[PDB]
Amino acid sequence: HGRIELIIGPMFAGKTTELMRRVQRHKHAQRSCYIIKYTGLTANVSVSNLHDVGDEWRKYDVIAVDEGQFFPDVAAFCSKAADSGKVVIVSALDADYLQEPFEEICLLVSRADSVVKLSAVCMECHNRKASFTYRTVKSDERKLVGGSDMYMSVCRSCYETKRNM
Amino acid sequence: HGRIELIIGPMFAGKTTELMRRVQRHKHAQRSCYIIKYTGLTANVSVSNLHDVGDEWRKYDVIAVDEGQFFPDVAAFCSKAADSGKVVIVSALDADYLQEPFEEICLLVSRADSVVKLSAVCMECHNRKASFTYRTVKSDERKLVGGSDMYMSVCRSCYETKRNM
Amino acid sequence: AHGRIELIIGPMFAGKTTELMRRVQRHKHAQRSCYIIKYTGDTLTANVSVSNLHDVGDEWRKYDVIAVDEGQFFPDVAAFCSKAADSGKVVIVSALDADYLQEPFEEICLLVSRADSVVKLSAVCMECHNRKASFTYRTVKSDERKLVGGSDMYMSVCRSCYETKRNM
Amino acid sequence: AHGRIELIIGPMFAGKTTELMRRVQRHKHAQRSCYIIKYTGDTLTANVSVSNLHDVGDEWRKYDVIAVDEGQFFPDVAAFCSKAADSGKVVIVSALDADYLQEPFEEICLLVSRADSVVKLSAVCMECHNRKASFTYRTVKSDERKLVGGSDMYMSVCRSCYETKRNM
Ligand SMILES: CC1CN([C@H]2C[C@H](O)[C@@H](COP(=O)(O)O)O2)C(=O)NC1=O
Ligand SMILES: CC1CN([C@H]2C[C@H](O)[C@@H](COP(=O)(O)O)O2)C(=O)NC1=O
Ligand SMILES: CC1CN([C@H]2C[C@H](O)[C@@H](COP(=O)(O)O)O2)C(=O)NC1=O
Ligand SMILES: CC1CN([C@H]2C[C@H](O)[C@@H](COP(=O)(O)O)O2)C(=O)NC1=O
Ligand SMILES: [Mg+2]
Ligand SMILES: [Mg+2]
Ligand SMILES: [Zn+2]
Ligand SMILES: [Zn+2]
Ligand SMILES: [Zn+2]
Ligand SMILES: [Zn+2]
Repeated sequence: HGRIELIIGPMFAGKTTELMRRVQRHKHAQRSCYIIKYTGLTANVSVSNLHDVGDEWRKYDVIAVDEGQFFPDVAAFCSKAADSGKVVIVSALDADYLQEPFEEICLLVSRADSVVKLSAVCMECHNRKASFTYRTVKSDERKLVGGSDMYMSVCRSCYETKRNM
Repeated sequence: HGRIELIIGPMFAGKTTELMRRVQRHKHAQRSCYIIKYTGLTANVSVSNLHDVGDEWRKYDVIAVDEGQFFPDVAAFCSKAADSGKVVIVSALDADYLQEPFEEICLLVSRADSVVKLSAVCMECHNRKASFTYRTVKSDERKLVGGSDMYMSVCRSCYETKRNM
Repeated sequence: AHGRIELIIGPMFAGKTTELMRRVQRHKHAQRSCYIIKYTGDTLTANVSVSNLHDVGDEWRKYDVIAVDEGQFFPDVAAFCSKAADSGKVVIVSALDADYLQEPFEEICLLVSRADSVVKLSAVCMECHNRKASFTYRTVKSDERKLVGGSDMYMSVCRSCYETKRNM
Repeated sequence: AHGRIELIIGPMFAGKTTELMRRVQRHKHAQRSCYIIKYTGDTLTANVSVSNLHDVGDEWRKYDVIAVDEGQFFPDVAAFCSKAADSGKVVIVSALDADYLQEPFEEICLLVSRADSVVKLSAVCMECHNRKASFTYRTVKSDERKLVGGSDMYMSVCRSCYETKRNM
């Protein structure tokens, strides 16, 4: 019946586009899809906790979760949904800007049927595949919502190089 | 320097979405991308022959070709571009509605650095992964432009079942 | 029931046969019966060496999973695979997609269109040692399309090394 | 120069060690020097069996490519891999991501965040023989987290078989 599919990788890797590619496939076969997004045949919702969705998710064949790393209870939610027979698809960062794991996404790795880690292109050297997200502005807040203004995806050596200067 | 990446699979598998996912990645690293589409940092063109693009493609780092199976000279074009150092990305059907290969895309398989075959979800049984495109209207024209009105993506056994009734 | 065709392609030295046997082993842990077909001129589950698939007869019907190694040597491979997958077998094929001139094996091209799954593996360039390799370069002088051998006669190369070497 | 960490995860019987050796062999065809590290309690390129990575010393610096099998047994694996990849090695690790209770090996979770590449393989469900399997079920009674063994003590299962069996 149910499964969990997980899409990880650094920023700018196209994780959300891949999540939607998959949702679309299911829609062409007349499956009902429920898309959950974060905020500080089809359906959408922006929420800050998966609790706040209630039981609405049970009306759907496929549940998609975007920015899974911002939801504190995401692993338990996905397991509950997959145990009820849903196809659960999650896009998330695996690593924060210090290359430290989001603990909840780690738990999802252990529970997932499928895991794909996408890469980006290094925004520093423009020559290599990038697996890390470097924060270009000086906060020590773990969560800090932003775009290419505040983050770059970089290859391993550019991450190091920048970490010096 | 150059490569060729090929994305294949039946209709409704999200090949064009994957092609664009990849283009977008390159754009975030400030690479210039040139997108070619068929008709009967960025740039677009609809054309019916790759000849009609001329040498415009040389101004770009990345060349993307959508619906590669409609272009008669696509293999030679891609090889020329990759030999000049371009990253060439092609989305195409590998098989026609009779499960017979597009000969030019076969040639691209042999020349590609990378090949991915995406699947769809079976639009007949809604239960299995689909690798074939079944034409639901009665032409014997190989080329016949259309959507879900005239085609379904199906699994192997649904393809057979329908081929009877 | 649910037959399928899985195809593994790529140049020589890419590990295609290893990937094939990885997949077989998975099935074997679940007690699936697996039959492995190799090519006769080529130099423990149920195994046979044949020079065409017709010489296997109907023996393949006794198995859940049929694995075909060096598929490019068999002239009737597409039809065999389709017949087996229509009978409900999982059919797994390892094959070169391209010959040493980068021209396709036509029968494998047919298989691409019939496959549920296609993976193209790469090797590491054996000329420059720096890039992924997608082509096989023949290092001995023969114009015979078929010429069985190993790293004594072939090497896998990246796109620019293939060109460079072709000038010599 | 261009170091990286490649991680192969999935449950038991998924072929992770075979995939690791597939990758090593590719590198070896391009004459890269490859070093293979196995776990000591565990039951030909340069090979060593150790119970932690610190006991390899600096021997790993003599190779282009470092392969670590059963990474979940090594307590210092993330740091070792990062140090090696920062020195320019290609580091390839095979490991269970989850234990028999479906709880993560924390050190492997760290590696996911540090890896350039992560692949999670599946097995075939050894209970129902019909579905892909992502979990390892321990078939003997031990509450020790670490318990070395094979199909004598474990089987890989799909999500519903894991549940079903857990009731017994
Ligand atoms: C690396 C990051 C990213 N972020 C943010 C930046 C973006 O708003 C978001 C990433 O979007 P993504 O999952 O890649 O579509 O998470 C953090 O809050 N903390 C970190 O350490
Ligand atoms: C299976 C097909 C499809 N087509 C068409 C239908 C669509 O216009 C197009 C597929 O779009 P795609 O590459 O999957 O984005 O090709 C044919 O002309 N002949 C065939 O035999
Ligand atoms: C590239 C090749 C390889 N071969 C042979 C050499 C080997 O015997 C066999 C290996 O292919 P494999 O990668 O094992 O499936 O194919 C040819 O006969 N003609 C060619 O053009
Ligand atoms: C699931 C396991 C497996 N193991 C052991 C059993 C095997 O010796 C080893 C195999 O893992 P592999 O798939 O080879 O990397 O890991 C545990 O010690 N604890 C568990 O919870
Ligand atoms: Mg082989
Ligand atoms: Mg192993
Ligand atoms: Zn870089
Ligand atoms: Zn179907
Ligand atoms: Zn080379
Ligand atoms: Zn099962």
